[PDB]
Formats: sequence, structure tokens, C-alpha cells
Amino acid sequence: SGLRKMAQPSGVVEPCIVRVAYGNNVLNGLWLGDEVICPRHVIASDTSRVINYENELSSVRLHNFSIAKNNAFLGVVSAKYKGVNLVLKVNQVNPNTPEHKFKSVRPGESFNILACYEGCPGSVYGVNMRSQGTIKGSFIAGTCGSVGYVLENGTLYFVYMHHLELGNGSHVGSNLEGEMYGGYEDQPSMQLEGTNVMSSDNVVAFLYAALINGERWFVTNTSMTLESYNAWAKTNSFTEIVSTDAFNMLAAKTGYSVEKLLECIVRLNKGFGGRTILSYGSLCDEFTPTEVIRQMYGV
Amino acid sequence: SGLRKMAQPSGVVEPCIVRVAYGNNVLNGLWLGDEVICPRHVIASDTSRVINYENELSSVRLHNFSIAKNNAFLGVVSAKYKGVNLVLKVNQVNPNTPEHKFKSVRPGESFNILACYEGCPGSVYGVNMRSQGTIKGSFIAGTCGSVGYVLENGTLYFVYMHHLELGNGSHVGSNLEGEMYGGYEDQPSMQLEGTNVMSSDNVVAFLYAALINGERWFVTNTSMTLESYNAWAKTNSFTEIVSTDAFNMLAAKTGYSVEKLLECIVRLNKGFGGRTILSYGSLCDEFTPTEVIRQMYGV
Amino acid sequence: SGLRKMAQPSGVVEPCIVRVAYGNNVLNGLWLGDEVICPRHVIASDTSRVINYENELSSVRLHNFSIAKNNAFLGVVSAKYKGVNLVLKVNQVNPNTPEHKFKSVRPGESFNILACYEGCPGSVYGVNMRSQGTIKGSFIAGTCGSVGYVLENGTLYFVYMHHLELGNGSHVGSNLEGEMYGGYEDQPSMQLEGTNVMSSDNVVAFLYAALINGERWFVTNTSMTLESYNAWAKTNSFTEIVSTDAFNMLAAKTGYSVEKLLECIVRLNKGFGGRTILSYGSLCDEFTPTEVIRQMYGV
Amino acid sequence: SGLRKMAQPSGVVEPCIVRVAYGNNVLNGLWLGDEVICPRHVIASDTSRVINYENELSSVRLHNFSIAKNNAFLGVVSAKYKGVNLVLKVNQVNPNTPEHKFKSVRPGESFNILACYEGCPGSVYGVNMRSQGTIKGSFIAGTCGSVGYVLENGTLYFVYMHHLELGNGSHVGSNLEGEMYGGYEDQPSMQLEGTNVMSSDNVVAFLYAALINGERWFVTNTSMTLESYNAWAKTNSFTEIVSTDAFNMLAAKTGYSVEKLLECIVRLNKGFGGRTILSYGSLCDEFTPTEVIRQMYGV
Repeated sequence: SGLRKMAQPSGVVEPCIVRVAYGNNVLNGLWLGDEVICPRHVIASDTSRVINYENELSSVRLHNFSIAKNNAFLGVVSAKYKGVNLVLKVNQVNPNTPEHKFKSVRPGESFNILACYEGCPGSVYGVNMRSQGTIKGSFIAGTCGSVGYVLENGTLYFVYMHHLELGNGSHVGSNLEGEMYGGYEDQPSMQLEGTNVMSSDNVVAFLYAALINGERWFVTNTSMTLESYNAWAKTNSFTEIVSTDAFNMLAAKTGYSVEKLLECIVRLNKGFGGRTILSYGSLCDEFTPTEVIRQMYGV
Repeated sequence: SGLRKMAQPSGVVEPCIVRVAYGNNVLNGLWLGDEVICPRHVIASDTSRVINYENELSSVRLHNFSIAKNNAFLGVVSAKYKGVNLVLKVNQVNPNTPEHKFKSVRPGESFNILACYEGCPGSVYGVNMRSQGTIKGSFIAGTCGSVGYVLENGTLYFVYMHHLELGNGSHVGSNLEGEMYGGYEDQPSMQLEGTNVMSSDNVVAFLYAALINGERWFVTNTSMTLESYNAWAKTNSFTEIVSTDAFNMLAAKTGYSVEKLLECIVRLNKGFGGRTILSYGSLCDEFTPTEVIRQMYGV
Repeated sequence: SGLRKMAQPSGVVEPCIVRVAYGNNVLNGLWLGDEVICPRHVIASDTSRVINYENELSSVRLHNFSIAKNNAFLGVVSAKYKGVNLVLKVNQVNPNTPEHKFKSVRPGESFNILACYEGCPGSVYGVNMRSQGTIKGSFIAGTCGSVGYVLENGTLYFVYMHHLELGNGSHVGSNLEGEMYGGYEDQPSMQLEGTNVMSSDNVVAFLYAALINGERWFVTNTSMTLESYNAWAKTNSFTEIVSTDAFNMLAAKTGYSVEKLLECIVRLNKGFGGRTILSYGSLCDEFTPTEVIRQMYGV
Repeated sequence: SGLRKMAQPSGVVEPCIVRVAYGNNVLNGLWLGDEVICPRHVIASDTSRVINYENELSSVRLHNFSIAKNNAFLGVVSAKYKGVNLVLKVNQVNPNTPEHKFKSVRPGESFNILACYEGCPGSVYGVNMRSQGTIKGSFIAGTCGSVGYVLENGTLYFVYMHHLELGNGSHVGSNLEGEMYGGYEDQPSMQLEGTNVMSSDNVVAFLYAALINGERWFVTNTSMTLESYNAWAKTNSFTEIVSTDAFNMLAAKTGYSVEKLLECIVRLNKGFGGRTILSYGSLCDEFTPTEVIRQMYGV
């Protein structure tokens, strides 16, 4: 038993992390085949003031890049912007390039952060994409270019590269195709996060996890239909739920229907009344149905 | 968020994980050089009742082991006990044996779990050793033999191997010397954990993280001497603090002395009075000064 | 019943295949009117090293060309490039030139390969163009200049000519206007493919085919709106579906709405849980709605 | 009976329309919650020359915004781009904000325009998206920021905001994520539409509608195979027809197969020779088959 925010193993990703230096900036890049992807602000002379990315790119000389894996240096032969990412061609093919794909993550979807410092992987932890396109990712200075990945269906996906922290502390990155999540821009300017919508599927998953791990005080003799829940959700900042199908396994193993947990959400959203569920004092949407099933019953 | 539990990258450990089966038992082993270490209860014919490990070893048949590292099957040359672990001489040297050391973690110290499921690494997360020798993880059937490690100087230390779950849900394992943390026996018998002694160092770190995070409601300018606090701790199931020097960074930084925070601990131990600290409803001792320092600042 | 990746019949295409040799190089050409078209790398002295195609063309000697076909007598009169294709004017019109057009295939579209080995038609099989402009076929040494075609609306279209295989093993060719699909270079250099977007239309067709052939385990009667589905698709490297109109016959015949299949896709993309669908282990996008319809209902 | 181009009722949208004036520009905004969304060219010094939107936004004066609904003046507090849309944060939340989603419409699809004139909703009418991502509406100076919407599943979707007219008179707007349909840019530069490809599906429905109204002078006893037509279609800037859709509802209730109508399209494409069909003197592709079915029969 037990519920913890976990990350999938980082082994296959670690050999792809390199140190990218330009000028007085140092951050992290992703080395796959003969190219390195990194945040394009590594070439910005002053990341604390407004950045003219056109001018910065004209100013670039390839020989000013320093790219290193451990301390074997990789020479850059070509550089281009792709969206908010720099794509740098190097002569050396990463001999440990894993089989992989690029995709993005949706609100509610969980993924793994390999947080890196100046080319050195330092920690790994699970996060969850929020509706405004931000994560709570505990990034600090020196961690830009840190990589988010998912393992799903035996496929390694790269889904995130870290760029910046908003004023409210939320974290903003791009996918590996240079599109910033949330449409935020890679500028030190004031950018507002906005209305965060709770992932309903995840909250249902949380309550199932609660049931499996011993906690049951919140369930009553009431259940509400999926439609009625989706009506409620659309005006209380919760996602609609498409299908109960995702939880079948969880309903079967616990004997609790999705419709009962839906009613629980409506109630519990108004407070826990002092009590806690799995130590949390409020509903938590950071765990997907998949994460819960994995953790409770094996991959 | 603010303060989140992290793990260190698992890449160097993953190639050491093997699937070990004997009879109806399947768990994980640690493959280092030409040996595999795993919980000796893998050869227990019935893990639901008391086990005579002398007899079990006596009647072991070496060809009844199945040991596998993905692509590779290993043959067992000899079996012996080291404490509560089996040490199995195998016919093949692990080509990916990393540079490693062994140590035991002490109460209050954090480490990483590579949760493995019948030979396959599935997840990575951080835990903290409690005074009674237990951790609060998330282990299910199939995860015995899962490995705990720290990346330190800057080498790899193996510190934990998973064996069992107590009636109260706490998790129990051994060091790689075969000594069960907390002295629990590897038997399916009732075993009491005993009273948890909170790590004062970690709780001070917790409160610094809260202050760093802008939460001030619990502090006064009133302080408490290190000697005074330790007097209290001794009869309130909190560790005594040796010295204050480990917090100098956080102290100088927040402008709050350790002594002030000691005052907070004695007061907050009587209850949070319906407020929270970093979304917690009571004092948390799972984050070390190191963790808080690192997770907030320049490595 | 049954589902098989098929090829339209190759008879009309077979008389158009000729052997083109130059120096030690031997491959295939398409003979139409008074022109033979083939991959330009036939005139490269060493295809295992990078090629200067301007130098190679500058020093072509027309009498070094060898064109052969069992029922013809052909001399090269002239040569020039069109993109990556060599276009040879010959001194004889193909008497068996069929009515034909050139067109390019788009991502998701299926076509036929006539695989030829040094001028000799050897096999024929169906393929599907992926979003990165590659196909998964089966080409070896001697098969360059193998021709792709579609019979579409009573019309013969030539759509492909084979040039090379990427490091990852995907197959690359040009249209008959000499434009390489996916913009790859006809160089023995290292070139990366990137991530293929799955055709949602094809995946939907494939599930319909599965249903018709008695596969039912994956389907439930919960449906997902086109809108919801497309939001998911946009981030999961699937194409968005424009109208369900192309499925109306399949939906009528099976009694299953597209919306019910859209829900299946979101589920099944996470994995089959170890199960199969028509012997496949993951979702398949190589079958178009057209391919499925004429195969299941002959129209 | 009878066939008119219809709009869905506009009541749910009308309370969201506000007047947005900045400097010398006056257009319409969409007030949802605490945001007013409008075309970003409202803050351009000079809409008659190339515009530097980075600078215009850089130098934007939030107090020179005059936003009025009711006669209530909203105060701007924050401006940003979201693609080609300006998103303004305002000082009062729209109490009449309806429940809504955003989606994009695709070529061939029908949707609703609420034409607004410098802040006042003035008319509502149906449009259909053309192949190049344009519509033929009726927009003049003062109508920018007019809104397109669809009602589906009782759900309100915002799908269009009006930006400009092309040189040829075709109308161009964005979705509410600020992506301009047809990839046009919000510049007073020359921009070519591309050649318009009529939707064959929509023309069939139109002809079916005509038959139902008792107009049949244009239909003969002869037919055209689906493959003959599609061949004709590529040549004559018409889209290819996929299956027969369940034109079967129409086919059955009219007696005429699709194939008969395809022959009509080819004949009628030349011109109607003085006569008309439902008042038109040329083929109309603005009605979808679904649209026609509901309009005539109700579903």
C-alpha cells in the first residue's frame, strides 16, 4: 500500500543531457542523433530585460557555443530557431540516442521531469500539466533546458523543456518542437497565469487511491450521473469527464462506482471538515487513473 | 507547491536490477559483479506462515532459480545467507556494474527508492528513514528486492533493499549487509513499530522552507536556547540538535535564527490551530537541511 | 471477411520498367514516351561517400549509359536532372506507354510499390505515406528506382521512385517530378526522421475493420465528441478528423458511430494491455477508409 | 419546405459584444469573464502600412483604451497578444458570460456570424468556410472583431473573429486561440487567396434541397460514376466525394441517386442558361448535407 508522486526511471534519458554554453549563459540541452535542442534564450545577452530574438540570432557565431557531455566537447556546425527552441547541429551522433518520439502533454496529464544543472542530471520527479499550461515544477536558476519525458506503451516520449518561472511561481516550458505551453513567451515580462481548472478524472483517481489505501470516511449513500456531474463541473472549474471507462479496473477492485465518487467530489470540494484524505487536506488532481493503477497493482 | 519530495537520477542503478524467481516467488535482485543479492524469503515455500530459513536453505535446489536481466538469463552457482538477504553466486559478471559503495542510512536521512516490479524498474521517488527503522513508501506485491540508494560523493551508495510491510502500513527493508533496519524479522508475523521520534533537524529545515515560501504566521521574535530545546525534545519524541551550523545558510538568508524556529517547534507541536504550513496540517520531518538548501538554491 | 494490406494490380506498370546501368551502378528506370526517369545517383562513381551531383552531371558521357528491356532496343540521346531524378531522353517511344499522370501522395495516403531488381519487376505491395515523408517498405541493394503508383478514378498515377533508406530503416523516395518526400537528401549522410503523426482517419478505419472481423474486446458504448477527440489528437501526434462523413457506410454497416471509436483510440493509444487487434500489438494507421471499404464491401 | 441560409439564435452571444476604441481605431471585442478579446490591429498607429506588432504592444497605452458595453466603461488593466488576437484584462467580469468552448471550423463547414458595428450587435447570418480558409460574409469598416459561433450538443463554441477583407473581397478571420484561418496575416499587405475549391458534398445537398422543393429541370435520366466525377473534380476545382455519405436519406426521399446529381454538377457548372435553382444562377456550396437534412426534415 501507500500513495506517492513517482517518476518513471530516468536511465534512458540521462545520456541525452548535455551542457550548452553561450556567452555568460549556461543551461541544459537534449542531444539526440546529431542535434542538440535547447531553450533559445541561451544566446540572449541579458535575460532580465526585454529580448529581441531576431537581433540575438543575427549576433550569433557558431564558435561561441560550447556543448559538452561530461567533458567531451561537441562542435556546433549549424544553428536555427524552431519556435522558442534552438536546434543545434553537431558533428557527433549521440551513440546513446534512445528510440523516441516527440509529443505534447494535455491538462491533467502526468509526466517526468529530469532536472539538470549545467549539463548534469540532478533530480527526477513527477509533475502534472495544468489547464493554463503551467506546471509546479520546483525549478531554480541553472535548470533551464531540463527535460520532461513520458514512457507510455513502451514508447519514450519527450514532451517538455523548461524555460521560465512566472511571477506566481508556476513553471513554463515548451514541447520539443518549440511551442511554448500556455502560449507564454520567453520574455522576463509580466505574464499572468489565469484560471486553473481541476482535472476531474485525476480527482476521481485520487479518491479511488484513497479507498484502496484505507480511507473511506467521505463516501455516503449518494451517487450522481455523469451528465449531472459534467453540468456541475462546467461551472465549478472542473473538467468534464468523457467516459467512466478509464476507471473500470478501479471500480471493479474497490467495489465503488464512479458515480459515487462524483458525488464525493461535489461535496469534498466544499471542504474536508478538518479531516484529511491520504494526508492531503484538499482534493488533489495530480494523479492520473494510469498512475494510480500502476502504483496500486503493477505496470 | 513550494516543497516537493525529489529523487536522484536512477540510471546508474537500473542496469543492476534482475528478476529473481524460485518456486512460486518472484521478486527483484541486485546484480553486482558475479553475484545477485535479494531478500532470502524468495526461497520460502510458504510466505504466509512462519519460515524456517535454516531448513529452507538446506533444501534449496540451485537449478530451481530463474534469474534474468531483460535479454539475459543467469545460472546460479551457489547460495548463502547474509543476514536476511540471499547472496547468489551467478555464472555471469554484470557488464554494467557501476562504481559503488555501501552504507546504512540513519534516522532523519533521505534516500531514493527504485521501485521495481518483478525485475522491471518502474518508478523512482524519495523517502526518509524514520527513527524506528521504517519508511513510508509505496510498495506492493512484486516489489520486494526494490533498491534504495543515494548519490553522494559523488559515487553511488546502495543503502536499502525492500522486504515487507508492517500491519500499520510502514515499510521495512535491510541494508545491503543483510541487517533489517529497525531489527524487524523477515517473517509474516505481527510486529509493532513503536513510537516515532521526529527529526528536529528536518523540522527546522521544514520551517525554513515555509519562511522562504513566504509563510510567516507561526513565527515570533521570541527564541529558545539550543540547550532549552534539547531538554524539551528529550521528553517529547523529537531528536536533540547537536549544533546550529548546518542552518547558517538558511538562517543568514531568511534572517530568522535557528533558536527562533526552535521556539516555533515547541509551540507548533501543540497543534497548528487550524492553519497550515506548506499545506501540511502538522510538522513534517521528511526533508533534510540539505534537501531544503539544494531544492531552494545553487546546488 | 479478413484484412490484408493489399496492392492494386501491377500489370499496367510492369511494361514500363527498364534496367538502367552506368559504370558499376545498376538500378531501375521508368520508361514513358521517349523518356526514362531514374534516381540520379546511378551516375555517381561511389554511392557510399558523399556525392557532388553537379560534378557527376558535368562529366556524364551518354554512351556509358546502358538501358535494357527484354522487348526493346534503347539508346540514351540526352540527360538532365529534374530534382533528384535523372531524366534521360531516349531514341525510342515506349510502345506500351499507358495513359498516366504524375502526382504526389499526402501523409496518410496509401499507394502501391512495384519492387524491381535490376530492371526486373519482382514484387508488388501496399504502403502508406507517413507525415515525415517516409514509408515502411522493403528495399535492398538493386531496388532503387522501384516505382510507386496509384489507380485512382480509372486513372494511373505514378507517385514514387525509391532512392534510399535512413539510418533507422525507414524508406525514402521522390515523386516523379524529382522532389524527395519529406525533403531528405540523396546522400549517404546521417539524416534524422523525427516523429510521424498517426492518421486518425486511418486508425478509425482500422478499428472498423477490426469490428467487422469480430474483434470486440476494446469497444464500449461510451462515445467521445469529435471536438474532444481533436483536442486530444492535437497533443498526442494524431491528426485531427474533419468530418465523420467518410465513415457513414462503415458506421451504418456496423452500427457503431465514429464517436464511439474515437473514445477507443484515446484508450488504446495507451496500450492494448497485452491483447491484440487483428494480430497487431498497437494502433495501426496504414489502412485508409478507402482501403477498408473496398476490402470489406468491394466498392 | 423551402431552403434559406439560416443562423442559429444569437441571444447567448449578444451580451458579450463590446465596443473597443484605441486611438483612431474602433472595432468590436468579445467580453468573456474578465477579458475582452479583439483583433490586435486595434492598437496599430497606422493600419494602412506594414505594422510592427511587437512595438505597437511595447508602446501600448492602456488608458487610451475606451471599452464600452451598456454604457458601462470597462477599464483595461493588462494587455497581451494571443496570436493575432489582443487579449485585454478588464476591471469587471461579464455577468452574462455564457458557458462556452473554443474550436476551429474547417473548410466546408457552416457557422454563424454576429455582425457587430462599432460595439453594437447588428445582424446575424450563416456562412460556410471556403477551401482557402476564407468566408464570403458581409463586413465593412467597423465590423472587425465580429464573432463566429456554433451551437452543437447544446454547447456554445466560439470559432471566428473577423480581421480583414482580401483584395478579391473574401473575408478573413482567426479562431479564438488567435490562429488566422488560411494562414493569412493581419497586415494591409497584398495577400492572395488561392483558387477556391467548391465542396462537392455541399453542392449535392443543395441540389437535393432543390429536388425536394420540386425543382427538377436540371436532373436527367443519366448518371455519372463516383470515380468519373472525382476525376472531373480535381480538374475543375471541386472536392472529391467520399462514399455516399447517407445521401441515402435524401436519395431515398427524392428517388434520385447521388450519381444522377454528380452528372448535374458537371452540366450545371457551365451555367444555368437563364434559369435558376432556389433563386441562384450558379451552384451554391454553402449548405452541408447535415444542414439540409435538418432544415427539411428535422432529425
